[PDB]
Amino acid sequence: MMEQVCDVFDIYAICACCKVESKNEGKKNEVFNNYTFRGLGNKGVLPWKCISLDMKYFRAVTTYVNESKYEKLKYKRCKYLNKETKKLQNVVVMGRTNWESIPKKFKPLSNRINVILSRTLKKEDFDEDVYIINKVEDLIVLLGKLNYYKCFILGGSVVYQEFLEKKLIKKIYFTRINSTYECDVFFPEINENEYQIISVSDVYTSNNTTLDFIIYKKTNNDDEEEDDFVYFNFNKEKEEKNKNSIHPNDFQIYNSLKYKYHPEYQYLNIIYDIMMNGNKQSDRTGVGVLSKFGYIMKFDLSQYFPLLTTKKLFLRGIIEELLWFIRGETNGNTLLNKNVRIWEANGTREFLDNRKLFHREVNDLGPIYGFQWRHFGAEYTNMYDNYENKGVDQLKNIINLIKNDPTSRRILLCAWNVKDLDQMALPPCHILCQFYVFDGKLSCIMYQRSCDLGLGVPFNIASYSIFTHMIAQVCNLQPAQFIHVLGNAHVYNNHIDSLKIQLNRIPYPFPTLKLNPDIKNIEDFTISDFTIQNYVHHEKISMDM
Amino acid sequence: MEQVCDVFDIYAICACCKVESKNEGKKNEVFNNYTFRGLGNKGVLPWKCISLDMKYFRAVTTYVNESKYEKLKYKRCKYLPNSKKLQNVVVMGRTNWESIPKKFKPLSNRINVILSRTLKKEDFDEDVYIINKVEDLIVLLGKLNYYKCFILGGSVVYQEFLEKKLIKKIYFTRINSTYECDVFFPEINENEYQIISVSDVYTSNNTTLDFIIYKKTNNDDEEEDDFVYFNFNKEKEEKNKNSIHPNDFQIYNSLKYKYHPEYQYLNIIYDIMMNGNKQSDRTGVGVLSKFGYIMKFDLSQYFPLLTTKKLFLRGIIEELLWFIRGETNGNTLLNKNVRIWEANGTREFLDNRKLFHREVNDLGPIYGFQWRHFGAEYTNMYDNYENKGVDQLKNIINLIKNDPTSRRILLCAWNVKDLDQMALPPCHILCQFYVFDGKLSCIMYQRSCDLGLGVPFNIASYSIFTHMIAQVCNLQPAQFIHVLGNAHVYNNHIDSLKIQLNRIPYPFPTLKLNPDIKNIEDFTISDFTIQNYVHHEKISMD
Ligand SMILES: NC(=O)C1=CN([C@@H]2O[C@H](COP(=O)(O)OP(=O)(O)OC[C@H]3O[C@@H](n4cnc5c(N)ncnc54)[C@H](OP(=O)(O)O)[C@@H]3O)[C@@H](O)[C@H]2O)C=CC1
Ligand SMILES: NC(=O)C1=CN([C@@H]2O[C@H](COP(=O)(O)OP(=O)(O)OC[C@H]3O[C@@H](n4cnc5c(N)ncnc54)[C@H](OP(=O)(O)O)[C@@H]3O)[C@@H](O)[C@H]2O)C=CC1
Ligand SMILES: COc1ccc(OC)c(CNc2ccc3nc(N)nc(N)c3c2Cl)c1
Ligand SMILES: COc1ccc(OC)c(CNc2ccc3nc(N)nc(N)c3c2Cl)c1
Ligand SMILES: O=c1ccn([C@H]2C[C@H](O)[C@@H](COP(=O)(O)O)O2)c(=O)[nH]1
Ligand SMILES: O=c1ccn([C@H]2C[C@H](O)[C@@H](COP(=O)(O)O)O2)c(=O)[nH]1
Repeated sequence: MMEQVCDVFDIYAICACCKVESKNEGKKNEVFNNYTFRGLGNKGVLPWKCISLDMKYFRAVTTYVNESKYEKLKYKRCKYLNKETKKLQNVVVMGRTNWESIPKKFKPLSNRINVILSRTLKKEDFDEDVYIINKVEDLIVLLGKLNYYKCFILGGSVVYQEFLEKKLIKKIYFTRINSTYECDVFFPEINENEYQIISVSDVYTSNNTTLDFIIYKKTNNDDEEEDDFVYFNFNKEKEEKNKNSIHPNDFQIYNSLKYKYHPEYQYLNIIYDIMMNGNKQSDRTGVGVLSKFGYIMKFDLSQYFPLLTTKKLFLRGIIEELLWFIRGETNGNTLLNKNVRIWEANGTREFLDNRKLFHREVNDLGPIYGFQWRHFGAEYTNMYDNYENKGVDQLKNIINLIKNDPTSRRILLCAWNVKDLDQMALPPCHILCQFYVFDGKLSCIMYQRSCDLGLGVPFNIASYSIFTHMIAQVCNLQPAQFIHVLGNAHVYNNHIDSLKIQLNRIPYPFPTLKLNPDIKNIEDFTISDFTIQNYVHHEKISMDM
Repeated sequence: MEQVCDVFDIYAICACCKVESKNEGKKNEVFNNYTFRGLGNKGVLPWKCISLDMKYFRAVTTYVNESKYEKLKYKRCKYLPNSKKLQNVVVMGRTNWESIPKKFKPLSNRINVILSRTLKKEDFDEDVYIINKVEDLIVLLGKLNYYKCFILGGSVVYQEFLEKKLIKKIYFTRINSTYECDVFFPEINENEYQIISVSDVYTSNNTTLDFIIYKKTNNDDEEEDDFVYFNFNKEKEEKNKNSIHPNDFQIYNSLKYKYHPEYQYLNIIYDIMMNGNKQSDRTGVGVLSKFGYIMKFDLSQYFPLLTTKKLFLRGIIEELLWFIRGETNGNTLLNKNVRIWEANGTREFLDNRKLFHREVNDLGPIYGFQWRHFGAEYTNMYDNYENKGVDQLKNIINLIKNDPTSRRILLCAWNVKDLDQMALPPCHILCQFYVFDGKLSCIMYQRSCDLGLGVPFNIASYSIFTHMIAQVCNLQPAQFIHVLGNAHVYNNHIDSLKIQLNRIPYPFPTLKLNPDIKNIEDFTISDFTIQNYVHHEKISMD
């Protein structure tokens, strides 16, 4: 009915939060909620030294104005005050402490109307072109007399709190710094019943830390080439002809989001597309699946490590497997003895017998990945044989091509050995890896013939990202893009419920990957040379239930 | 100041097909936008029925956006109760009116109007208006409540409405098939009207077609700023890359909507020219390259034979039949005058590959061999490999017929053990097939792609191959998915591609296979026919 202050005057809040230094309740499996990011400052200044990307975003946002949109805002505000009818600027409001924490050479903030809240100080105490007020109410009166686009609360713990309590914030531009720092001041705890995240930005790395930008929003407790657009969609099928019996509320949150730019959405959007338009098919098992054919995902390893955050994932296993491949092993016992059971089910007497591998020893997986990577072509005997210098050593070959013929368009690693397929516990899901080198950067494409979106893919994305880092390092290059190509992409029916829950979880800024820098050979890597940092994630999910 | 067509929104909507050359003039045919002009024949439409165009016709003429009518009203009277429903005015010639079935008459949800000098208002409804001449229309439009005015016209109506510069936009449907006609839509003056949009290509009632738009040449709010914010770190541009001038792509960038499938190919080229990386190559020519692209063609709606330049197919079909037989002898192709593999079989090239003991044109264990004898020991192109190695081609055909849901239906030409013995490693790594509801789809991964010369043929080769497999499996072709690894453009092709990107695609042709061929091994060069292939003139990339 009657407009609210924050809407007429367009008062927004903008901030940057990191992870507080809670000693620990045990870094041993800690819960993560949005409240995880709340570190505002320490000892009167910022907890972190410098994060230029946040500064850049901060300046970009608080200074942008759209001239052509002001006229409409003028009417809004005047009409509200019952009032009939320099370059346009935004207004920034900051508490005294916050103001004093900013280096002289930056004050007053350029191209913005600075406003300062304070009691202890008055106009006489400032030499700068700045407005002083001692009552939040005073700011409202002021906005009514100024010509401005939008009003941002640059904050201060105190300032943020009262503005949220007085419910004067329309939106919260929140920067999530994904690293921990000592802090003495914190951002208020946002009430999800008052505010809900509506947009999540891409993830980036700046000054040794990943970070992203999300937007909280207050919740209710030419024109011709536009008609032509409508025309071209004249054949788009109607509604109630989508493909499956998926309910609306099933993805309430997921669809509430305006901008889903976080990389994890490349994966999540595929899960969604399959659930909405997938094809009903039976499979090698009997569970049945929803499937689509042909997808592609790209991850910028230079800005982050794509370890899904909408659910917990462990990497010790997939790393041991990767190391296991590199060694050219095919002995399933080697993994089991490290308590990794990725290949256990495919090495049992039963499994092997079903594959007509009657004379194969339990856990003797046959000429799979490892063997094909180091000995493609060699006649396979048993997992205990010495295959030294037999078969093509593909791994060695691609690492040499990356080093001495980087522009080669023949740097491929193929595990699909048509001749040995049958002798394998099962044909490889990851067919090949093609490498690309430019300006000292390594990118990698991996084609997957079969993809289990629910359980497999999340691990696959991680595996080949780590492998890219590995190949890149021993080749003296920086990892670039990991492009994942899916062939038969399917979601198992007994997974549909967990994934519905997953698509309604908002992603956290990705973590990072650190390899021991001393390892100069693809072969000398060991489990302790790998370290995942700042992995903020949602609660673990059991797909099968 | 003001121009009538801008105030009253007078548009033209039509559908034209191709007209018989009338057996006169037998040379190598040339095409142009005027190729599509057939309007009608014997008071009726040149064709039996094309429901899709019908659906487009109705949808366009009946569409109305009431929330935008006010602005129009403002503009109209500022120039100059009774309809709970705002509608559009459709002006049609007498003949055209008569030719319309009675059951549909007084075009539902459209303020009907007729041009005639014989029809007397009396014998007509109060609704169905009628006029004495062109100029009289403007008057009725000023005294009415309508959204937009569409000229369903007739050859005469169209002609005049154009000479009198009254048309703003033309919604032209391009019917890609030939019929006999007696009346034809006037030739559009490129200096006055130009295409700004091209739609996706479709197949309706046994013919392909697309929708294009001609434009008269002139010669909420909060998540909006949020969008801008999210671009704060946008490549901080304003610095040209790869030295590619603005106007080099005037026509290409002038288009608003490019939904034609061909743009999937054209856009990749554009992307490589604007952002490709400069690299040297095993040829010393240099290229611009990017890594990882994907294209998708709905084989059920058209055959993706590029139209922005002429492409011949006899060669690539022979190469395909050559693969299916499992041959590795380049002489077979050269004797049919298909020189696709000629350079790869010369003494020099073979010697450069360190294949000093290989006969000229003996390409080694390439595609053919790998498809029917993977794993067999390659000796020479004349040896008998009958039943040696794995016959993958046969296995996937069986997998498609007896285990359609299998996720192991792949044909792989990249045999790591035999790579060095090949005149050269396969560019087309593999093919994966997918089956659902009696439809067949194919994904082909290409490790190296010469966007300028090779990709165009590549797209066609595997599209045809998908058709071939589907048929011998009693399935209908669906999608052909092309995954590009290293995608590059040769520097000496750039100027040619600059010319190409500025050409506007024609609706795609169609591929017809001899229905009698029931086994992959039984196809012959005559079992393939490309129909209705309208294309631009040839271009020599070099
Ligand atoms: N990471 C981020 O994005 C941000 C971090 N910060 C950090 O926060 C810390 C500062 O926060 P904090 O200590 O809470 O200080 P604030 O910046 O909130 O300043 C509090 C002071 O502002 C004044 N004030 C607040 N409300 C009113 C009012 N209604 N009327 C009159 N005066 C008012 C008073 O000044 P007086 O004493 O004169 O009466 C008050 O003591 C710093 O370390 C700074 O670096 C700040 C902004 C953003
Ligand atoms: N493919 C397509 O999109 C279309 C195809 N067609 C086809 O075209 C053929 C009909 O075309 P065509 O012969 O041009 O017929 P039209 O439908 O244009 O009708 C022409 C008649 O309209 C009247 N007329 C024309 N100009 C004027 C004017 N200035 N003032 C008053 N009346 C005027 C005359 O009627 P009068 O005799 O009373 O003076 C005239 O003979 C048919 O076969 C039809 O199927 C028609 C429309 C679209
Ligand atoms: C030019 O402005 C400055 C220069 C240096 C600074 O460090 C002490 C500061 C501190 N303020 C500062 C720094 C970063 C910020 N980042 C965000 N996302 N939001 C803020 N609201 C904000 C603020 Cl207030 C500002
Ligand atoms: C329901 O309306 C109709 C049913 C059948 C018709 O032709 C016999 C017609 C009239 N002819 C007709 C048919 C198709 C058309 N299609 C387009 N893109 N533009 C036209 N201007 C047009 C026209 Cl005039 C209308
Ligand atoms: O790293 C892996 C390993 C396996 N799978 C899945 C794919 C299939 O769901 C199943 C193997 O069945 P086939 O595709 O081979 O039929 O395992 C993955 O998604 N990722
Ligand atoms: O059907 C074909 C055959 C070849 N090529 C191109 C790709 C490369 O430009 C060149 C092969 O050289 P390498 O990439 O292998 O170096 O031939 C195509 O684009 N399409």
